[PDB]
Amino acid sequence: GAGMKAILQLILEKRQEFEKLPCFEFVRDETISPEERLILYPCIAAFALNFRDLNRYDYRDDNSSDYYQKIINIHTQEDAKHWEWFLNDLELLGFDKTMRFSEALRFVWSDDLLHTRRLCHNIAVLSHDLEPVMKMVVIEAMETAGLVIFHALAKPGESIAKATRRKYLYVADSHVEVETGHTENIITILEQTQLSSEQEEKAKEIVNKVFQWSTNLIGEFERYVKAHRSEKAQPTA
Amino acid sequence: GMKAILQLILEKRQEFEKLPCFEFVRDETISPEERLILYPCIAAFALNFRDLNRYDYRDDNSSDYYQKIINIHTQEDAKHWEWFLNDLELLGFDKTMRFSEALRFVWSDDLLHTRRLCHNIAVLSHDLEPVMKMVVIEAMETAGLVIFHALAKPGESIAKATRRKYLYVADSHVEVETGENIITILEQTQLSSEQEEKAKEIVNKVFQWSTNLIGEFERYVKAHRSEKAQPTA
Ligand SMILES: N[C@@H](Cc1c[nH]c2ccccc12)C(=O)O
Ligand SMILES: N[C@@H](Cc1c[nH]c2ccccc12)C(=O)O
Ligand SMILES: [Fe+2]
Ligand SMILES: [Fe+2]
Ligand code: NI
Ligand code: NI
Ligand code: NI
Ligand code: NI
Ligand code: NI
Repeated sequence: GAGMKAILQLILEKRQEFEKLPCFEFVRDETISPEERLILYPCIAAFALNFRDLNRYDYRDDNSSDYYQKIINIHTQEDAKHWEWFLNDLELLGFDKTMRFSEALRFVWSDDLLHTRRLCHNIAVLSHDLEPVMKMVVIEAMETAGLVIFHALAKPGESIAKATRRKYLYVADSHVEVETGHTENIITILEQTQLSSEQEEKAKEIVNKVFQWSTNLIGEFERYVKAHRSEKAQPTA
Repeated sequence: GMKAILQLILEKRQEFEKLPCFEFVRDETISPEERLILYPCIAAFALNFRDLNRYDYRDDNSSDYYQKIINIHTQEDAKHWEWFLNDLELLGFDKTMRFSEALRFVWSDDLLHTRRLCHNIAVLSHDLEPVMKMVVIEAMETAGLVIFHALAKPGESIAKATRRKYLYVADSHVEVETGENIITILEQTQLSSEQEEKAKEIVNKVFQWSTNLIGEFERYVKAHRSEKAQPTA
C-alpha cells in the first residue's frame, strides 16, 4: 500500500537528516586523528548494555507463534551479542580505566548522558503494547539510526585497527555488515506488508520518536566531545 | 474500594517481611559486615530509582491535584541515591576496578530483577492517571520500608561500632521515607470499579518485582560469602 511505502519513505527522510548531524561530520573528518574522534567512545557505556537488555527482555517473546515475532526473535538474538564487542574495543581504545565503583556509577548516570541512558527505556515503553508488525517498524527505524552511527564510527575505528594491527569488533565495518544482515531481513517483510489507517498513524509516531530520541543521544555525544577535545583514545600498538 | 486496596498492601507487606533474605539481615548472631555483603547489589537499583522519581513519576507539565503532590514526594525520594554512594564508601565497597568490571557488575544476569525493578514500575506507570500512580508509589514505599527497616539493623550496628554517620542503611532514611502524605489522600479517595481492579494489579506487581529483587540479594550473599563489608574506625 501507500501506507507502508510512506512509512519506509519517512525512515529514508529521517535517515538523510540524521546522517548530516554535526557529530558525524566530526567523526568522519580525516584531518583530525582517529584517536581524538573516538574520545566519545566511553559515552556508549550508558547505552550498549541497555540495548542488550532491550533485545533480551522487551523485543523478544520466545513463546509467540506469530509470524512477525519469530523473525524479530531471530534478529534480536544476534543484535543482543554486540555489547561484548563494545567492551572489547573499550579495552583496545585505552578507555577501560581503573576507577572507583562510584566514579563508574556517577559516569553512567551522569545528567550529561540522560538521553543516551534513556534511549532503550523510551523504546521499551513505546513497544510495550505494540503487535509484532509494529515492533518491526520500531526495530527497522532503530536499526536505520544504528547503521548511520556505526558506519560513521567504523571510519576512525578501522584507521586505528589498521595502524595498531588489532581487531576491532564494535567501531568496525564487521559490526555494520553483521547488523545489516545478508532468515529474511525485517525490511523485506515490511515491503510485503500493508498497514491499516490506525497502524499507519502509529508507525509515523514511532519513526518520529525513534529518530528524535537517537538525535538526543547524538546531541549528548557532541557536547561530551566538546568538553574532551584536548583528550584522545590511547590504543596500544 | 480503597479500603480493600490499603488492606491488600498490608497483607502483601506481612508476606514480604517474612522472606528468608530479611531473616538473614535481622540475624544478630551473624556479624553485621557479613549481613551487608548484599549492599553493592543496590548499585543496580538506587540510581535507577532516582531516575524513576525524576523522569517517570514526576510530570512538570500537569495541573492535576494528585500529580502536584506526587511531584513533591518524588522530589525528596530522588535524593537518597547520594546516601547510597556515602554508605558504599563507608562499608569498604567503593572498590577501585576496571570500568568494564563496574558495567559487568550492574548488568549481571544475577542482578536482572534488581536492575529492571524501576524499569518495570515506569512501564506500569506511564499510562496511569495520578490516583493510580499514588497506588504504585504507596506499594513501592511500603516494600522499601520493609527492606530499609531490616538493612538499618546491621547498618546502625556498624555506624555505632565505627562512629561514622550512615545515611542509607540507617534509621534517618527509614524516618524521612515515612515522614500531606499520599496514604492520607488515598484513604479519603473513592476508586471506581475499573480503578479498583487495576490498583489490585499494581499492588501484586510491585510486591512480586520487589520479591524478585530480594531473591537475587539472597542468591548474591550465598555466591559471595567472603566479600563482607570492611568499614574503618
Ligand atoms: N548497533 C548498536 C545498537 C544500536 C541500534 N540502533 C541504535 C541507535 C543508536 C545507538 C545505538 C544503536 C550496538 O550494537 O550496540
Ligand atoms: N528508599 C529507597 C527506594 C525504594 C523504595 N521502594 C523500594 C523497593 C525496593 C528497593 C528500593 C526501594 C532508596 O532511597 O533507594
Ligand atoms: Fe550492533
Ligand atoms: Fe529512600
Ligand atoms: Ni538482523
Ligand atoms: Ni553475505
Ligand atoms: Ni514522601
Ligand atoms: Ni502506552
Ligand atoms: Ni560476583
